[PDB]
Amino acid sequence: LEVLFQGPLGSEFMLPKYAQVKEEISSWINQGKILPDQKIPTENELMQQFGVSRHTIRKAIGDLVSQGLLYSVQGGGTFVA
Amino acid sequence: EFMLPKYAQVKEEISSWINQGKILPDQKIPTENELMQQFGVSRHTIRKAIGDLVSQGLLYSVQGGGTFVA
DNA sequence: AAATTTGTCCGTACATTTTAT
DNA sequence: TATAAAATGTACGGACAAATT
Ligand SMILES: [Ca+2]
Repeated sequence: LEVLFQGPLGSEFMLPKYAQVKEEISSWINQGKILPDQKIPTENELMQQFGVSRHTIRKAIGDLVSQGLLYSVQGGGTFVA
Repeated sequence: EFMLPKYAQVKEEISSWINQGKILPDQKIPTENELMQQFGVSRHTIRKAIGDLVSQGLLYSVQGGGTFVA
């Protein structure tokens, strides 16, 4: 289970949920907790572990894919690039 | 096939508008609601199309302002 | 100040592709 | 070899929030 700082907005520190998810996943990649061509957790698992909607998870992941950090295979999973 | 998902057809048409110079840089494209009406699709589909085009650098958005050709 | 417009977040349903039985 | 289950993709709907007009 990973935590969301969840501070509304206006203070300098707050990020939308999808951005906090992106940061955590990017962090796994950067710290080498996941290696290229290895599968990250499924969308359902990420939903449970982060406590957010499938939409939010897909937004984070989609951003990361368009960044080049990840790639997805329909029906297979999502992997570090 | 010839088939493309709806968000991709929307992307093609907006890109087409920009490529043919029908809208110049820093000019505003139609609103999300006008696009939903014109294409006959959901706000979600429109936002997917636009978001893809923003991420590839063809467009930029301003919350409360509109979406513009880059 | 009100209305408009984009941003975030959530829910459902079904299709498509891969993976497990 | 064939079926089911699992996992991602598309599409849709709603409610509020934030920023501009
Ligand atoms: Ca406005």
